[PDB]
Amino acid sequence: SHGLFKKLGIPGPTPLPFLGNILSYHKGFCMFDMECHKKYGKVWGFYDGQQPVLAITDPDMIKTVLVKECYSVFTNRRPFGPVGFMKSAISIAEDEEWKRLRSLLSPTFTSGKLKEMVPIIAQYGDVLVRNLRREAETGKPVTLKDVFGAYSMDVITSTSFGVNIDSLNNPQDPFVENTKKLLRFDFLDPFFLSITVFPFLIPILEVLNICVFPREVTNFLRKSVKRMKESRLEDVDFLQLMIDSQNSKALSDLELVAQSIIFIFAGYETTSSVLSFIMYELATHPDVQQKLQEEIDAVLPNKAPPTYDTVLQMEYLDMVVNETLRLFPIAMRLERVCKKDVEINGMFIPKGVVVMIPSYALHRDPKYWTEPEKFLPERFSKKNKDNIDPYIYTPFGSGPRNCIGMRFALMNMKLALIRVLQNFSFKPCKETQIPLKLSLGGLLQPEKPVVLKVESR
Amino acid sequence: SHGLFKKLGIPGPTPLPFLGNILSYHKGFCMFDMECHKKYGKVWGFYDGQQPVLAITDPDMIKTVLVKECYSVFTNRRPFGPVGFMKSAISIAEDEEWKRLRSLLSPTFTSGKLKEMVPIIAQYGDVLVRNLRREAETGKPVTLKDVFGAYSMDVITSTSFGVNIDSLNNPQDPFVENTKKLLRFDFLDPFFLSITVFPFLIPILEVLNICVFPREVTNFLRKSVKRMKESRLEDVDFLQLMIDSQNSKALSDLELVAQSIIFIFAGYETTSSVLSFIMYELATHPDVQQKLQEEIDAVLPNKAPPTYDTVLQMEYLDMVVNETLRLFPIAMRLERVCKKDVEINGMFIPKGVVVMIPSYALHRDPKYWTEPEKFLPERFSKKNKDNIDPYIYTPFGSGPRNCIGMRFALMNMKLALIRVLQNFSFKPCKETQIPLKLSLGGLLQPEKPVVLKVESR
Amino acid sequence: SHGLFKKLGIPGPTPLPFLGNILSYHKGFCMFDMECHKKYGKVWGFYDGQQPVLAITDPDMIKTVLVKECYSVFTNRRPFGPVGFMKSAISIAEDEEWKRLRSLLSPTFTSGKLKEMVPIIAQYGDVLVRNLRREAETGKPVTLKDVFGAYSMDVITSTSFGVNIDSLNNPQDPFVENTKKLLRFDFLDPFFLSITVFPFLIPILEVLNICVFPREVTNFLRKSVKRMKESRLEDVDFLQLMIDSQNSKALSDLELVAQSIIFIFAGYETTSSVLSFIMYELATHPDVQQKLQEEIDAVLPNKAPPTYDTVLQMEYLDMVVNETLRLFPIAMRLERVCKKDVEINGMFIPKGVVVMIPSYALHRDPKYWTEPEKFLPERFSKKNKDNIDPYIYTPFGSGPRNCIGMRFALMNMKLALIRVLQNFSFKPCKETQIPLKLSLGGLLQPEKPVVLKVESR
Amino acid sequence: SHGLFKKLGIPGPTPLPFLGNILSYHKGFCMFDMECHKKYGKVWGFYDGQQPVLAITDPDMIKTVLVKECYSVFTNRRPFGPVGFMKSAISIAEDEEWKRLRSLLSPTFTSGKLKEMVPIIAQYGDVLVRNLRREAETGKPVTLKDVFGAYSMDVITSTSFGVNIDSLNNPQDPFVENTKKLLRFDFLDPFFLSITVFPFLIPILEVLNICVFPREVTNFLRKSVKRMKESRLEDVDFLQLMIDSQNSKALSDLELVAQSIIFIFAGYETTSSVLSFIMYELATHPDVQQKLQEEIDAVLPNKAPPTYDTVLQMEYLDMVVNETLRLFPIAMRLERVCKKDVEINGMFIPKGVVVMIPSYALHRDPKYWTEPEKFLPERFSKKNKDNIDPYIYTPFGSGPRNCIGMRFALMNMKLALIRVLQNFSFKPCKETQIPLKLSLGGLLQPEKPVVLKVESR
Ligand code: HEM
Ligand code: HEM
Ligand code: HEM
Ligand code: HEM
Ligand SMILES: CC(C)(C)OC(=O)NCCSC[C@H](NC1CCCC1)C(=O)NCc1cccnc1
Repeated sequence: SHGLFKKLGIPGPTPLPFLGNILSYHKGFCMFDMECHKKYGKVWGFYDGQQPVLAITDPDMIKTVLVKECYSVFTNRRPFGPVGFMKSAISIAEDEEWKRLRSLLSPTFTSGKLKEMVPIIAQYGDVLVRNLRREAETGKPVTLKDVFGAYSMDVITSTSFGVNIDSLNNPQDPFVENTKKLLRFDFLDPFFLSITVFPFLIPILEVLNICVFPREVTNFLRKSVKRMKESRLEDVDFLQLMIDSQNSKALSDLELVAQSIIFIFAGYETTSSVLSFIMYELATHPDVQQKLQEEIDAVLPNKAPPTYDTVLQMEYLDMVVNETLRLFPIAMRLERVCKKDVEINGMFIPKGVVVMIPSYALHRDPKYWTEPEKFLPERFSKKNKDNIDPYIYTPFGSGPRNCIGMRFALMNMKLALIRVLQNFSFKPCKETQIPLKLSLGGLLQPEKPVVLKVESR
Repeated sequence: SHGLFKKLGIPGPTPLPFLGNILSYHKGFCMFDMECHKKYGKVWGFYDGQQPVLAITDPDMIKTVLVKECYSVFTNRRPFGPVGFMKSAISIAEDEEWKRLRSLLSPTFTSGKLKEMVPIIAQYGDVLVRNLRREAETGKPVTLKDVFGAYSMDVITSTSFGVNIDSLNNPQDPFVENTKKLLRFDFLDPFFLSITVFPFLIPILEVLNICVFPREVTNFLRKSVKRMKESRLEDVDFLQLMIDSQNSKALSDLELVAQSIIFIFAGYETTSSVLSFIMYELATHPDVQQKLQEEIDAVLPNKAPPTYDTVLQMEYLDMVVNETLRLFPIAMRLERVCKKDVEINGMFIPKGVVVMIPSYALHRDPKYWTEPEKFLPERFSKKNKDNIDPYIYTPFGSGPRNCIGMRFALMNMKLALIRVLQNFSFKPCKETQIPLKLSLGGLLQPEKPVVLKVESR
Repeated sequence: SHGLFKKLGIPGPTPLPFLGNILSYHKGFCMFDMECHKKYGKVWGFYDGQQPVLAITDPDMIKTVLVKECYSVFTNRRPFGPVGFMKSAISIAEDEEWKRLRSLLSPTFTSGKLKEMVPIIAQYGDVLVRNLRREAETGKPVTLKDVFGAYSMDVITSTSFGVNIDSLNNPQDPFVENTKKLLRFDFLDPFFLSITVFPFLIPILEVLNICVFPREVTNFLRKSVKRMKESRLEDVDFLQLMIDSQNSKALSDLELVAQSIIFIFAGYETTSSVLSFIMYELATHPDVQQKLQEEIDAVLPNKAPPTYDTVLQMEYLDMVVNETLRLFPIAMRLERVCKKDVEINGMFIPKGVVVMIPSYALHRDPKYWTEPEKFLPERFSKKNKDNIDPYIYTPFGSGPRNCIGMRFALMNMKLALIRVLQNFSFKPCKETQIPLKLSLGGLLQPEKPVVLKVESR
Repeated sequence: SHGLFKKLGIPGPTPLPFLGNILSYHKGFCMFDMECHKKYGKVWGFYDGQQPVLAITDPDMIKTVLVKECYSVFTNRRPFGPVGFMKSAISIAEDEEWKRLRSLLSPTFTSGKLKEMVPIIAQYGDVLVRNLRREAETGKPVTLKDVFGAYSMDVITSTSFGVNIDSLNNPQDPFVENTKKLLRFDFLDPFFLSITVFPFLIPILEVLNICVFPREVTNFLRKSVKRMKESRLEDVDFLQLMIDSQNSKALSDLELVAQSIIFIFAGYETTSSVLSFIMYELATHPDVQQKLQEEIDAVLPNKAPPTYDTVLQMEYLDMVVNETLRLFPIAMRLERVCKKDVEINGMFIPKGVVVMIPSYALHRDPKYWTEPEKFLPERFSKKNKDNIDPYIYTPFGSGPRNCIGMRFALMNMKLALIRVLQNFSFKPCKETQIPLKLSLGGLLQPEKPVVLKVESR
């Protein structure tokens, strides 16, 4: 099985027996990917165990994979481990169950439904401020991922189930506890590496009701939901929206529980981690932070409360957000299984091959980005934003399987940043890691957690 | 997983934990199936481990499965174990590789190509006679499966590769040895039962290059073929026909080796075992045997050599053959995986369910057959043959995945039977098992091997 | 493998393929064991999967197993699953690592060291009272396992590491949280039953650093200990005692962490569950409760604080405790692997066979106990205590591998019961389950949790 | 687990994750071992998967392992795969079953019993001659392993069961066929390498009655023996000797079948392969061959038939044999599992570590052997034989677990060589591989099979 790329005249690094090239993940996906791109060119291959994975960096080729032949050929992502009933979550589901599921949950994420969610996310914007000011009034360096974790959790709890907790001060609410265990997967920790070497063991685990989702969190929420379900039934949030949907092919109950869980998992560490990357960049580029605080005050004078419309109004805000995702695209890669022997843009792809787009590397490619490591929001000026290829810059992926939660993720984050910058300024501490070193692990996240000083305006 | 049939209001026997109903295979597939049909009605379910298997006996419903929605829904059979490169044999291949493969091998089985193969199969008809007469001249009771095994092997060797061995007298020819190990699979022996309980182990075995096809036989033939291939290339048989085919999507070389192997496996014990069932029936119904010997002598007077055309000429011959397959349909069941949630003839079939047609039981069903256990060829008289439902009587299955080798199997067998009955008469011995008890195992085959007395006409 | 007992002329129930007799655990170990004893006699066998397990109820035979040939033949218990570094905990360790470990931890459990621990366990006796009175003053039915759980945890935290938490009011102390997850193992839950059917999977799990001890609790305590270790080093409890021991074959650090963990696991739900069984019995036998409260007040007048010496002073106290363990011997069984072909008291035991003593059943055997189901403490009167066979009554097992923590467990429990009965009386509620039904699961524990009314004296 | 040798300050090559150093077996055990010895010194370690294996080359240390603490510590060899009932063969059995089994089979291999076997092995010496002369009279280059295979098989068949076949001319005798499949194990073929990486899969295989001994050969012999057993019972060979032994702790029947099988496996390819190595050396050192033919003719004039006593009479014969085993010690390594934490000759060996003696390398060590690659029988002259350390030269191992079949193996081989050299001379062909390259695989055997010219004296 290790001769496939050698036969198709595709270049790449040499796979050791059983391991493939996984030993080369010792500097993380990102670094490996950047190195590979440099050595091998526009396309290359490698092996995750016996799994062949082919990399591609041609925007046209990418578009065909992610848009054109999405339905016919490149419809699903790669399996990664045992999942139990979470087999039915949309980000995991495959082919027709997916298309079906994608349909039942899309109206939930309209610009319409989203404009309705704005006042709630706004209320926890406030709760954030109060908590921050408590630390700002006690001149003690702040850990963002905490305060932001607390926030991002606060907004999920309230927008998916309408449970309204100040998780930062109520860390020990059972509803807060279980949900905090739903953290992004380290695909380079002991366990998943083994799965990569012995995927033949995945079935043995499924048959043991072992799941990568801790059996206790899921069981907590399954019943939590079936309570909420039958407390609102009968007597505005994602659950409501999903309960309304199965009031017609219609969403099953366990299906409904599954999605709910994934929304938490999806929004939680991601909204948290991204907000952290942005405060780091703002504090190490004080000019940008000033330019922002002034735009914010112009649209929203007297520290006016942001709205759905005043948010899309702000352009330097969108630029700062976008540039950050360029430097830190927390998905790192996009991936699709090739379900048929196909030929796309002149290249034969055999079946079962996993096709991969190395986002991190591309967002940091000198051939598309002047001074790529530098933090320069002006790349996204309405003057230069046009020059940017949508299939090189893909922080939310692209095509029928792009991030369903993108509009929501972007607003969530911006509503926070405004209210925060309306009130404080963020200054580097001595214990602040400048320049931020990235984790050599399997998540896009800082080597050392970001600590900053905060001051009241 | 064991609640599926209970939910769909389908009846059946209660599955024990992990085993399902496999413990009920202690009297073999056939008996279990007959019992089930009687208890539970027109449709029922059971579990091979965790695998749900639904039985169906409505001819309409059957037709939809085997013909109508063959391509869309019910395209493949159930996996059964580790297969290695034999993954590419047609009877094993799935979906598009299958349709493709089915296409490249069909012209090989035309009435045209078959009429060309007749003189070769005829030559080993002769070799059979000589061997039989040696035993007939030495009044020693004969074991058919041997003499017939020897024959059926002789015809394969010669029709697939043109190697011409008298295997009965050359039992120790390397080409004869390897090929005799390709015997039908006992799906109720220790090994396959475990596979049924731990299908999650199948992948562990594949990854150990362990295959249910002994790694030595296959390796013998792979190279045997790549010799023949390059001895004829360059300087009438199935190999020729397949080599000509890849002289164009065209048949690969290892693909070609795979099919060759399956043709042997397919034709060998089957042509042998069926010919045995027929001699048993003939000898325990001496009237039928006389009626046959007289028809044979009328079409072919002076013991004239049968031809392609004189063979299709013989009608009592076809009746005797057909009735035998009714009583002994060596496939026992037909099976299809349900690849989508579907509804056929008013019944909801969830995905992944294996759908099954219990041939043996149906061929022995009193509601379609008067005195079913009795051996009465007149059921297939051109007068009554019309009254027989093609979707109740299915010894070669039906629809796009029916037995590719049916015409060939039927002629093979008839060419033998004529030449044999032209010369001898077969009389029961005292050591003959009357009435023939069927094996309680996982193959349709006699409990005790068939021994008969043979006399020269 | 399933023919072993059939060959040795030992009776028992018939094992199904792969499962053995595990299907007969549907009414729990206890019931199965009681039934078996009745049907089959003094000795019998059955199969946990392919594992042969032989039961024995002859006190002599038992003594040989648990005492005489302990070292030579019956030294270890049966493996049960993947354990990681907890392979080194004493209750799990085998043979020479065990004997060694047993030696390094025994001085920790002297009558000497124990008399020193009495004032600390006394302080949380007090904390218990206050908490109870809060519920007693608010006439709301009380759940014992909670209040007692809280207590039993309080005493462990303080006696193993000197951390002093009121866990009932501090439920959300990180030290309290992790440790509450160390609960007795349900050997009849989905997971362990599978392990019993596929013990061949245990090694696959070990090789995945999966452990039946949640990898987070253990990792919390490993470092927690290595802090305490290096905070006391340098600047009375089990840790001290173990740190002093490795200040010499001497206790390693990870070895030390392992034992610490097992002491928690051991003492926690056990001290809790037993105290619960006793309050149930006391409240459904009000006479006994009065007789006790009067003995307590005689030794300790003016609600005097109990001491080590006033505790061993109390005889009706010991009787009540003992009788409870008769009815509820929370270990249920004792077990030893037979490491050699041996013959003990006239019976040939082949190697690898697990030998078992069915405590629950024996403690409830009419041939040794008049009215066994009845609760009658007088069985243990210094007059009748003599008539009781130590190898029929074994709540703490017996011999070199008996419960290392017995003296400590007994004092712990009695110190609680005195202080509690000194202050309140416990009366059945309407929601109280009379008579207590036992869990049909794999732990000795009540079907419904015990709720009682509590009143201030 | 990969840090063990690093901790004990033992040197060696760096293990990759999961594989250990197995990738370094690409030039075979022998080469790896020679390289290691050179780099790392007198002792070193490496990992076969996760299995630590420590090498040792100090003769004293070796003696302690193989003799002194054999019983107490280093009693068994390493498991290698699934074995089924062959678990009971002596070379596989462990600890007390071994000691027992070793005792019941030792009297079978006395100098006494051996002197009785000499005339039978002599008769097939003759059959060899006739076959050789047929090739010698038809000047066609000869393949030794064949003719010798044929011989070595002939002598086993006759000495273990008294079945008397000329296997070279009867290649197709069922008794000859099955037994020829019992060939030495390639511990570097796909299968065993996987076992080395996933030893956790060995139990899954055992539970599938899969055995590294083909289930058909063993089943053939099991019944073959139980026939012979009951044909001689009732109405001189190893079977007789074992049947007599169980006529007394006494040999069971399946136990008996197991040993019989191992004797075949043991003697077959080994006697064959060694005889081949010797003819190669003789023909590439024509001087030695002449010196031998003259000694042979002196003890046995007029081509007199060798006897037990005339065989031990011949000293250049013993020298030639011995030197060959120096250059080609077909066991390659000796191995013992360390069953306890021990310290031997100043070195701490933790438990479970496999201890290894690299025979091949040591026999070719310049520090003990002048011109080691050269073939010089005079090393074993009764003058220099004294200077040779028995714990450096170990072709049959040493100590309580040395080759049980050594006396027999040596006589077998010498009886052949005499009768052969009495009649022919062996001259290199052009197609002869000079100098013989060794297989880079996992058996000591020539890269290309040895072909020589043979001439009649
Ligand atoms: C900063 C925040 C986020 C970023 C940068 C991000 C990025 C991504 C990316 C790159 C993908 C894969 C797209 C592809 O495969 O082409 C994805 C998938 C997905 N995201 Fe997000 N995402 C974010 C937040 C969220 C949030 C808040 C939700 C809330 C539900 C969400 C729900 C999903 C779902 C359901 C998928 C898989 C869609 C499918 O398979 O049909 N994401 N995201
Ligand atoms: C007495 C002889 C035979 C009988 C009674 C018989 C019967 C059957 C039956 C019932 C099936 C399954 C049909 C279905 O799934 O609906 C089958 C499949 C098949 N048979 Fe035969 N068969 C015979 C001989 C042969 C021979 C001689 C060949 C020679 C190549 C052959 C080749 C095949 C193949 C390739 C399949 C699977 C077809 C596919 O999956 O595309 N069979 N046979
Ligand atoms: C009500 C409380 C308890 C009861 C009824 C109880 C009973 C038992 C029983 C029956 C055994 C098995 C004995 C055998 O195999 O023969 C045992 C083992 C053991 N118990 Fe307890 N036990 C209790 C509490 C404790 C406590 C508080 C500790 C504190 C450390 C403890 C530590 C242990 C250990 C370490 C073993 C295994 C000993 C060894 O394998 O060397 N137990 N217990
Ligand atoms: C040229 C022929 C042979 C050579 C060079 C040879 C060499 C060896 C070696 C080096 C060992 C391992 C010794 C150790 O572990 O220290 C061994 C083991 C063994 N050999 Fe041989 N051997 C030969 C032939 C035979 C024959 C003909 C038999 C006939 C039965 C035999 C039976 C055994 C047995 C049973 C063992 C394992 C002994 C035990 O584990 O108790 N060997 N041999
Ligand atoms: C439906 C089931 C599972 C209950 O039973 C059967 O499969 N019966 C056997 C006949 S269909 C398929 C059969 N296996 C081939 C695919 C797997 C390996 C070879 C076969 O076709 N083998 C060659 C063959 C056999 C008999 C008739 N024709 C061809």
